[PDB]
Amino acid sequence: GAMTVLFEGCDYNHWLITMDFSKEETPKSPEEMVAAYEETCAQGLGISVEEAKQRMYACSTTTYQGFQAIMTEQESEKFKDLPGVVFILPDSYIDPQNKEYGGDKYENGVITHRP
Amino acid sequence: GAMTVLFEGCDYNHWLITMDFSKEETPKSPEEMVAAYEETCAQGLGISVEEAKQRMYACSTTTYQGFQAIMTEQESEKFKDLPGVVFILPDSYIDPQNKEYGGDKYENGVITHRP
Amino acid sequence: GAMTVLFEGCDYNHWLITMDFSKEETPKSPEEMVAAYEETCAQGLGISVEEAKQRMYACSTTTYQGFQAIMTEQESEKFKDLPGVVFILPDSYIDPQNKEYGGDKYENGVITHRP
Amino acid sequence: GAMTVLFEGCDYNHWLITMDFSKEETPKSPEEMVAAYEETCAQGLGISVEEAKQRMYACSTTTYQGFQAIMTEQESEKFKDLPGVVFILPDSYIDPQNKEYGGDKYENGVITHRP
Repeated sequence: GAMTVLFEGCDYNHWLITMDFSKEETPKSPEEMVAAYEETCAQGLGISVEEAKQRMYACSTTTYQGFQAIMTEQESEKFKDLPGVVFILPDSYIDPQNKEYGGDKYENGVITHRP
Repeated sequence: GAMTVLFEGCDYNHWLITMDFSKEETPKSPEEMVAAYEETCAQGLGISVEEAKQRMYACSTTTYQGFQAIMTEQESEKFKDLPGVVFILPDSYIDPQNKEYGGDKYENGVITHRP
Repeated sequence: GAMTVLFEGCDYNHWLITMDFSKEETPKSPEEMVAAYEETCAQGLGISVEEAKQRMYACSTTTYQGFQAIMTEQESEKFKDLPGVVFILPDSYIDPQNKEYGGDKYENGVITHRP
Repeated sequence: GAMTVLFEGCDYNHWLITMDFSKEETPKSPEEMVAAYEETCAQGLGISVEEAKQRMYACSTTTYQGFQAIMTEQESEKFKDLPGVVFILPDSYIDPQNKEYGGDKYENGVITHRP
């Protein structure tokens, strides 16, 4: 109808994607793991690798093995079909008070390790 | 991937649909509003009125004017195009401890006023 | 842990609250219904009617009988034991692409009948 | 009021909790990581180990390093303060048609590997 209010659930725009490197014949190096995050981000979002790098803002190869990127919830669903993907999940603050996500910083294709 | 775990959020299978009867020139009676709930539920789900009456579990013509039925989110979306529909919303327990929804109980057309 | 990522579900900051006036002796005028919305909003937020008027942004006395205000989930929860409150639900757009909520527009007590 | 229906978002009772074993000079064996899952579960739920093992239904030391257990959202929030916890999130089906969670099956200390 003209007055219809259809419920619209809230959504998420920060997403964490983990990957499975445990079955590799030869274990990937940390930089090889990050290269694979970049390629998977581009494959899932369907953009250039340079474009995918500007969407990513953090990743880890230690505490966990995954990356974090700005994307819509609809975009996050595109990763369900990809090889090696484990968790697709909204990112949440490790420091809610300071509004900081966890992992190492990833900015402009450059990794900054964080303790 | 084979072990992908996609977070989609949880699903709702109980839906409240409220109706606007404020614009018709002839004000409807209680049983006339309930008859309109049944026909709206049938039209929106694409099923017979006899079947829609089995899906419905509560309604009101006093506290509110609307009805509640078991359906999926994909099904409830289709009510957005029907005349007179106001709110389409996941239903919630009036009495969470006893897992009770609000409104009058509706049992295949037999209606019991909630104390 | 210092690297714990606790899931933070998404939330809602626009809330629709409907009212039951069916039981009352003499049916309320539209202006009386709107005054009831302001008193209820003030009580649920724990503030004055003057302050609550600034939080409201829409209401209806026809299509539905309720008001809409900006508030958090924790604030919306405080309406649950107020007299005559029926539904407490997140507000959603009647026109999603244009980001417009439904009902009549409400700005500090001045209502604009939305055609 | 007696008719108030407060929008209850849907609640989660299946939770995934991952762990950080990356700091240890000598990495933990699979059996040591599983034993650490049981100890974390008991400590986070505030229950005995035997009671905690009853709540657990799946885990991994390979694809990911974590366990999944029945618990309320209020209970999972308590793991945010335990050492070595990384993710706390609601579990989701790897196969939505069969309603099966991922990871190896855990039944009270018995692990059945599932590919």
